[PDB]
Amino acid sequence: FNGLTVLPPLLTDEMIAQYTSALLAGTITSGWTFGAGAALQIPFAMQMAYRFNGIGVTQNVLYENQKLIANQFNSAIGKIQDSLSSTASALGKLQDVVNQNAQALNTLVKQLSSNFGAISSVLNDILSRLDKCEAEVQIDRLITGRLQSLQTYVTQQLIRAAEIRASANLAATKMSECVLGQSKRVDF
Amino acid sequence: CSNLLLQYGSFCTQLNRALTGIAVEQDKNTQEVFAQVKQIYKTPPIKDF
Amino acid sequence: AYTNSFTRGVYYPDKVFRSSVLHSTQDLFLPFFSNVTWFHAINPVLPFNDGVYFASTEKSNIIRGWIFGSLLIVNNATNVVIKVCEFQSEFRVYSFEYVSQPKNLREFVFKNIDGYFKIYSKHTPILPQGFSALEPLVDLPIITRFQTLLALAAYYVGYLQPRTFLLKYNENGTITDAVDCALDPLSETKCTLKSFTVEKGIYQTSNFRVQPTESIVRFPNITNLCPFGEVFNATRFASVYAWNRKRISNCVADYSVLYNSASFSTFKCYGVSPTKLNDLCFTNVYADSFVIRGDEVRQIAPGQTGKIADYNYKLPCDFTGCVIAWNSNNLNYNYLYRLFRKSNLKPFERDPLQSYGFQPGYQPYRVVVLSFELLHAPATVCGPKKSTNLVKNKCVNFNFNGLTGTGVLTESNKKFLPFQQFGRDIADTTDAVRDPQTLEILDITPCSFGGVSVITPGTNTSNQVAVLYQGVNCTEVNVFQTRAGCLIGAEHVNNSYECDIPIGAGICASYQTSQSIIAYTMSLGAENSVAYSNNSIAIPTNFTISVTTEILPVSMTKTSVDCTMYICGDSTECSNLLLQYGSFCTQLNRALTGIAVEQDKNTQEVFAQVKQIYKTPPIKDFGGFNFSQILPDPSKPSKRSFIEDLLFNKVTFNGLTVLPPLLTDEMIAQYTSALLAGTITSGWTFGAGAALQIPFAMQMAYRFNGIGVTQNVLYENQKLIANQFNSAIGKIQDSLSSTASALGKLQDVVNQNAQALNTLVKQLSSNFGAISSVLNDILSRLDKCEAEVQIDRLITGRLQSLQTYVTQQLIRAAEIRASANLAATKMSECVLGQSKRVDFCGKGYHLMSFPQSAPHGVVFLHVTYVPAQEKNFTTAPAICHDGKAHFPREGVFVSNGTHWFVTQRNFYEPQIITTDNTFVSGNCDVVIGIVNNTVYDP
Amino acid sequence: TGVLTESNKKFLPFQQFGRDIADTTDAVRDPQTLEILDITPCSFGGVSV
Amino acid sequence: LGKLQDVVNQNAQALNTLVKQLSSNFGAISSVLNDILSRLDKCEAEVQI
Ligand SMILES: C=CC1=C(C)/C(=C/c2[nH]c(/C=C3N=C(/C=C4\NC(=O)C(C)=C4C=C)C(C)=C\3CCC(=O)O)c(CCC(=O)O)c2C)NC1=O
Ligand SMILES: *[C@@H]1O[C@H](CO)[C@@H](O[C@@H]2O[C@H](CO)[C@@H](O)[C@H](O)[C@H]2NC(C)=O)[C@H](O)[C@H]1NC(C)=O
Ligand SMILES: *[C@@H]1O[C@H](CO)[C@@H](O[C@@H]2O[C@H](CO)[C@@H](O)[C@H](O)[C@H]2NC(C)=O)[C@H](O)[C@H]1NC(C)=O
Ligand SMILES: *[C@@H]1O[C@H](CO)[C@@H](O)[C@H](O)[C@H]1NC(C)=O
Ligand SMILES: *[C@@H]1O[C@H](CO)[C@@H](O)[C@H](O)[C@H]1NC(C)=O
Ligand SMILES: *[C@@H]1O[C@H](CO)[C@@H](O)[C@H](O)[C@H]1NC(C)=O
Ligand SMILES: *[C@@H]1O[C@H](CO)[C@@H](O)[C@H](O)[C@H]1NC(C)=O
Ligand SMILES: *[C@@H]1O[C@H](CO)[C@@H](O)[C@H](O)[C@H]1NC(C)=O
Ligand SMILES: *[C@@H]1O[C@H](CO)[C@@H](O)[C@H](O)[C@H]1NC(C)=O
Ligand SMILES: *[C@@H]1O[C@H](CO)[C@@H](O)[C@H](O)[C@H]1NC(C)=O
Ligand SMILES: *[C@@H]1O[C@H](CO)[C@@H](O)[C@H](O)[C@H]1NC(C)=O
Ligand SMILES: *[C@@H]1O[C@H](CO)[C@@H](O)[C@H](O)[C@H]1NC(C)=O
Ligand SMILES: *[C@@H]1O[C@H](CO)[C@@H](O)[C@H](O)[C@H]1NC(C)=O
Ligand SMILES: *[C@@H]1O[C@H](CO)[C@@H](O)[C@H](O)[C@H]1NC(C)=O
Repeated sequence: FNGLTVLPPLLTDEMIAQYTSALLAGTITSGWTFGAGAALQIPFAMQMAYRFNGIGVTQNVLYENQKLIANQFNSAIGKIQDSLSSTASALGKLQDVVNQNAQALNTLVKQLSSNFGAISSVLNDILSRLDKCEAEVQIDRLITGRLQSLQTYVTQQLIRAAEIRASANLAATKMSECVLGQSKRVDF
Repeated sequence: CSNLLLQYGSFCTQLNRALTGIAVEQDKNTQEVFAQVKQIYKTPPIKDF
Repeated sequence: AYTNSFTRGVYYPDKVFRSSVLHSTQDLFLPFFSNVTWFHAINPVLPFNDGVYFASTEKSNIIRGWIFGSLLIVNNATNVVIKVCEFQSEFRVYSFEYVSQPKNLREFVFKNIDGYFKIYSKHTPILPQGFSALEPLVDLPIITRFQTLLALAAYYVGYLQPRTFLLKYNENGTITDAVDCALDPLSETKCTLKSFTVEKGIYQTSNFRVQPTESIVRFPNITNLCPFGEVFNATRFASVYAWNRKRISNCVADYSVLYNSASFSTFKCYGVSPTKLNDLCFTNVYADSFVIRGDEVRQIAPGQTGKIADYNYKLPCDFTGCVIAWNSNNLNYNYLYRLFRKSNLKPFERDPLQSYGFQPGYQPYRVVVLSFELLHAPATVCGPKKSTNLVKNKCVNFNFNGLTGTGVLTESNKKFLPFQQFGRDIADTTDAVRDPQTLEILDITPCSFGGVSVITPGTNTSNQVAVLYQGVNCTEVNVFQTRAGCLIGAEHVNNSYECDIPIGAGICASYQTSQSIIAYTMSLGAENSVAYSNNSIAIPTNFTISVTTEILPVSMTKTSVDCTMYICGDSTECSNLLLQYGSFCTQLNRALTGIAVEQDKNTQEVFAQVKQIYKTPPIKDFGGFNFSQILPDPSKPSKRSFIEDLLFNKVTFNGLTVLPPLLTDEMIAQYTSALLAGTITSGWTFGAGAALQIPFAMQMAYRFNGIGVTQNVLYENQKLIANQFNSAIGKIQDSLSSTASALGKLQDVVNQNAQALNTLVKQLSSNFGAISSVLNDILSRLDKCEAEVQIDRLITGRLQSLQTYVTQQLIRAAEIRASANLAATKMSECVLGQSKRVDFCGKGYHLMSFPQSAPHGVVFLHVTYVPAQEKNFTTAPAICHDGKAHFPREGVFVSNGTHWFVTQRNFYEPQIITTDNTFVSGNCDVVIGIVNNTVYDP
Repeated sequence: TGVLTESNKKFLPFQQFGRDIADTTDAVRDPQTLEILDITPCSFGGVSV
Repeated sequence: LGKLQDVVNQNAQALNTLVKQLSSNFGAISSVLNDILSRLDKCEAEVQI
């Protein structure tokens, strides 16, 4: 409440979740076809055979190890829940993003408590203690430094937003290549 | 203090412009990542995969 | 009577010529569409509020009086007379004398500003709706009233008020249009954008604050007067060796009676002004009294050097207080004072001794100093101000014991321990307070504030607007509350469409049907349910060839800014002063030079991916594919393609220098022509070494084989594919010859660099606290030593503008470099080859791509394969023939109901299931879904 | 400082000087003879080796 | 190897510049803090510092 305003995101969390549900449904029911145009349905065990054929394993392997593969996948999915229901350290990349924006803001607000060489950090105190001509000097001293704090904050935010944009472009590329299709790129 | 701030020109039209650009870019980032699908597909009630 | 002022009463505000510019100025103007009083003469004694507009449509002109106040101006239709004296066919105006020289819509504007009576006028032949600027007239030297005399028709009178206007000057330099800024939200948007046209979108125009209703002065219930008589009228003052410190606390001090008293010679207040002293509350007061010589009265001040300052009484540098000295030559060898000390005294420290005499410069002076403590500890001593009754749940201007502030006071559940007087938060702001009169706790919440945004479609479509008050609850301002704030002027609709203008929190707005602005929740897309079954597949039977354009910035305008010019325009003195700041401006130049070099590197990386300059043959036989729209044509002077020209027409002296790019546009076009020729004539081979020629219809078959479609499809649908591609290429021209919005990614790059530069240049018009923004004016008005200060003030701020600009440019150049690296990767992977990466080289299965130069960018025409006509079939993972399972070698098994076929997966081409399109492994007892069918043996 | 040239700009006969986008004195009116002179800053530019 | 060498050089030039900025007055009487503290009293040295 100091001129700060946090705008809400255009896409609410429910609707991000709806997008992800749509992507999962398309991947499950149609494979990579829904990314190239109309969603063409296909049994899951078949697009899985396609995906094995795409890594150099012929498709009889899947049909002869169907139950084993399904059990392995189910166990892995179960292990993800155990990794995420006990340990909070896996989410750090996001948590830092929340923290960095907080620390940047708090600092900014705390810079309102600094004199910057003036008699006081409170503008109304200066205006109530001093005449116009003498208060002008101190208020200019405060402006020169509150403005500098804003410039510092905005430069930091621009750099951080560039980093976040790089990460978001990577995430979009992964969604396009890892979800909407399968990738031959190694360790991508 | 506003009258005194006017002596510094237009630092704070451009600061607002920068922050507004950042905010718009965030929505663009989310749009680019998640809105990669034309329609909203739904899984069938029966789950035989 | 009454009528409307249809955008009348606009005049040239100054004697400055401006042309082809939208200039914003704020002064006394007639508001647009205001109610202007009609009159019909038969006197009417009008007022002079701040300035009078005056329109008239007569020859008679019996408006023959201009009385003020005594100022009495008369304009008698032949000679102007002005008489300033105490005044009280016929001359019945009343019971310095200036004289000036001896069917129509006559317009006039009168105002009195700074002792200047300004008349502006426009005598135009025949309120008429329209626009007409008012040129000035005689400005007179010299008052709150007006008169028109009727010495024994239609005239309209407005009233100017302070308004901001956006005047539009044409090429001839005359005003053709204007915008009343504070009329409607749309005009505020026009002001913010500095334009007369607004595109569809949401624009942050201004900010909204809840103004305080009343001021609450709340001081404790104490009335005992402070004991100031007993330290001023005391009979004996202690000597300056041991200055007598008397504490004052817990009383009401009246400082005005001391200040207005004439007995005191000097009353010097440091850190406070004596007039404001009654408005303040101090935690503690110290009154230190002593007597000194008259010439040493200046030594009692912060930051002074002398025997008294260092050895007797030391004031701190940050001394908040007052010093009061009066000549007391009535009340002598009894004044001991230290003269020799082994060091300097600490501030407010009391301790070789000398005693100068006094025989009635050398005269005695009795002095006291009132050291105040404006801490945030509990206030004890205060002024005589009354304590108003408090109010709650309302934005007020509160003042608790000198703690001023603005906000709503509410009852608090916070439990204060009974020694705590106020509260704080993480921000170290006053979250709560304790009322001195009644010992209760009040929470302080700053009353509502927030930005206000204007939802508008393009002004081409309509002038309707909605207004979003961001993050407020507009019970505190049809009307519809949202999670992003609240929206007025737009109606809520339960339907859901695609987003047109984003509001936030899932809410979008659009101009739709009478037509109005509607608000709704965005619909994420058409609802579709995939008919998934564990034995059904959907095979395409046809396809489409789709050409989609991807626009990528590559570079931006190379620029270089000489600091010594921008900061110190051909000034030696300012250059010498700039040298004191070191080497800021060798490194700023280095940074900008690095950016400029990086731009050329970006273009080199993107376009110079080809060893040689390939040329297409004169004969164009590419299997029916028509590349005339993208290949260069020699008829044009610049060897550019048709699409390249369409793209090149859709994009639009202060130490600044714009360097030219190393690669001219013609040569970028030559690079792109070479890439197109190589792609057409040789395929992907020219990127891997020597260009190996191949018929186009064949490398196209290769590219189909690379997306999982066998090559007979192409040869059997050659003409259809060629026609589809040609039609798509034709549609690109229609998309680019009418709509300019497709090129936005480049246009912004051009705009951002422009706005950054203009701002920079405009920062040269700012004082930054100095007397003037013009360096030569300061150097011509002031001496060297005094001009040095102001010039340093200007440098500190012009240098800051440069640093801001260069930081912005570095960040933007990083973004542009990222985009250029992406464009180079696309050229390498989409053009020099075909990419298996999904949605990288366009949507669909990538076939190829075409580069086209664009201003500071590149355009990739991605030709992709999109399957078109799906058909349901029943399928099976395998087939049991003779107890052994057969799997498809390449493809999938399908059935039209009766027979079983094997077909490729991206195009329905059924074939008889034989032993060469299938392979056998295992027995038919482990595969789930295997079916029984015969497998033919060749 | 600059070069003074004859101007085709038409000043209305109350306008004493002119400006540009940069809010710099693009033109001027000569007090002695009532004529209009365009102001152009005389040539400057970096030198490279 | 230039792409690496520049990285070594850019970090060096940035640092040297920084250190050299300690030799500038910035309008003060001297660039050496102890000189100001030894030449001036507390209140007057406060301004220059
Ligand atoms: C009273 C003081 C007075 C004022 C302020 C005034 C303003 C004024 N009137 C003008 C035109 C003119 N002004 C008038 C007459 C009048 N216009 C009036 O405001 C009034 C009150 C009359 C008298 C009844 C006429 C007839 C013209 C010429 C219009 C034409 O071409 O027919 C002009 C343009 C002169 C030029 O450059 O050609 C000015 C500046 N004239 C005056 O006499
Ligand atoms: C595949 O689609 C194309 C069009 O996308 C079809 O070609 C059209 O055929 C009709 C007649 O059936 C003509 O009137 C159109 O002019 C054709 N269009 C083009 C662009 O040539 C084609 O017939 C479809 N193939 C199948 C097997 O249905
Ligand atoms: C490739 O397309 C262009 C148009 O995009 C064709 O040029 C047209 O040719 C016809 C004659 O067949 C003329 O009547 C038109 O005026 C031409 N239009 C333009 C814009 O030049 C060109 O003929 C096509 N190429 C082939 C080989 O058919
Ligand atoms: C005169 O102006 C006032 C203020 O806008 C308006 O309320 C009133 O209706 C107007 N009168 C007429 C006759 O239009
Ligand atoms: C005004 O501008 C137009 C532009 O077409 C020009 O022709 C004309 O000479 C100018 N002057 C006048 C008085 O119209
Ligand atoms: C006088 O002071 C007491 C002390 O708390 C307070 O309760 C009372 O309201 C005060 N009187 C007035 C008139 O303010
Ligand atoms: C001191 O006494 C004189 C006369 O007795 C009086 O006029 C003056 O107001 C007194 N000053 C103070 C501070 O009491
Ligand atoms: C807005 O005000 C209403 C009425 O005072 C209240 O019920 C609501 O909780 C407030 N906050 C909102 C709508 O977020
Ligand atoms: C929209 O839905 C809300 C749901 O509560 C309902 O109250 C309202 O009447 C609906 N409006 C229309 C126009 O259907
Ligand atoms: C396939 O069958 C489903 C349900 O039987 C139907 O919804 C879908 O439209 C069919 N596909 C085609 C191409 O007709
Ligand atoms: C399936 O295809 C075969 C061969 O083309 C044909 O003889 C048969 O009639 C078809 N059956 C159906 C139901 O389409
Ligand atoms: C799944 O396939 C098996 C055999 O292929 C079939 O018996 C079963 O009915 C199918 N699932 C459903 C839900 O029909
Ligand atoms: C397939 O053939 C085998 C052996 O001929 C038989 O045991 C089995 O029941 C058959 N299944 C179907 C679905 O016809
Ligand atoms: C005197 O003033 C007039 C007014 O314009 C001007 O024309 C003339 O040149 C001036 N005389 C001299 C000697 O400058």
